[PDB]
Order: sequence, then structure tokens, then C-alpha cells
Amino acid sequence: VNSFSGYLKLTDNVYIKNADIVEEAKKVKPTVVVNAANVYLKHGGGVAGALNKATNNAMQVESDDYIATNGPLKVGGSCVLSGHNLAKHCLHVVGPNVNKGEDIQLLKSAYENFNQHEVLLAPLLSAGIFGADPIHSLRVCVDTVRTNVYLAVFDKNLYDKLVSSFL
Ligand SMILES: CC(C)OCCn1c(=S)[nH]c(=O)c2[nH]ccc21
Repeated sequence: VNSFSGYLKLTDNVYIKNADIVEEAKKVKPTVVVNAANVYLKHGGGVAGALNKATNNAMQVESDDYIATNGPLKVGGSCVLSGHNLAKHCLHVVGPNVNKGEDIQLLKSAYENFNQHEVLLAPLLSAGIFGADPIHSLRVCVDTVRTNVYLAVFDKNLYDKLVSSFL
């Protein structure tokens, strides 16, 4: 048993809820929250800007030191950093950004990072401002992630679109 509440069960291991990922992290304090990161860990908008804002910019300060030491992530890659006040850890995962022209086939590689963690609170990757189709992102998630994933999909309209169409 875990602390996640109000989720619809899609599969053996994938759950979904109409909830903002920041408010969910603050309530649950999960072991792992996933950030929808870019390769530079520049948290400006979407999930990254909201999580960083909720950490009072401590996520960005930590991320800038990570990049200064290690250089940029790969598209499809990840790193584990602090979860600050939101979670034990933040798994920063880079899905392909369609609005920058990246290979959508890299979305499966992105989701494979989740399999290194037994339980995660996560957005969809590559949807919203990243330019891909969220229905596709949910299908790749279900067909790639084997660990237990709780998908916090921001508002009613995106929640309603994903559930009704789910195969
Ligand atoms: C940044 C990209 C991946 O956004 C996807 C949509 N998204 C989702 S799925 N859950 C949230 O909680 C959330 N907050 C802001 C955006 C957002």
C-alpha cells in the first residue's frame, strides 16, 4: 500500500489522476517526482518552471551546479537530483521536444528511465508545450514503464481526453 489517492487504474502498474503535479507532490511527498526537463536543466515553464517555482528556485540553483560539472543531458536521458520540499528525489527526464524538431522515437528511451525507480509521481513526457500528442505519450508510457507510475495530468480537459480514448 502507498499514499496516492483518487487515481484511476489504467493497467497493472500505471495510474492516472486529474491533479497538478506540484500540489500532488506537496501532499504525498513521494520518493520520486519526475520533472519534464530539458538538456540544460533550465526550468522555465510547464512542469519544470512550476516545480522550480515551488522550490523557491532551489531546484534551478542545484541544476546549474549539476550542468557546470557534468554538461548537458541527452535527449531521452535523465539525472537524479534532490526533490527539495516536494519529494525525496527529483528524476529530471528529457523527452523529445517536437517544437525543437527532436525524434519522437526518443520518447520510449525517456520513459525507460522510470524503470530504475520502484514508484514515481510523473507528468506525461513530450506532451503540452513539448509539442507531441499526449495520447501517444500515455501509450508509450504504458508500453514502456514496468514500475509503478502515478501520472498527475494537470487539469480536467487533459484528464478527460486521455481516459475516454485509452485502449
Ligand atoms: C511540461 C509538459 C510535459 O507538460 C505536460 C502537461 N502537464 C502534465 S501532464 N501534468 C502537470 O502537472 C503539468 N503542469 C504543467 C504542465 C503539466
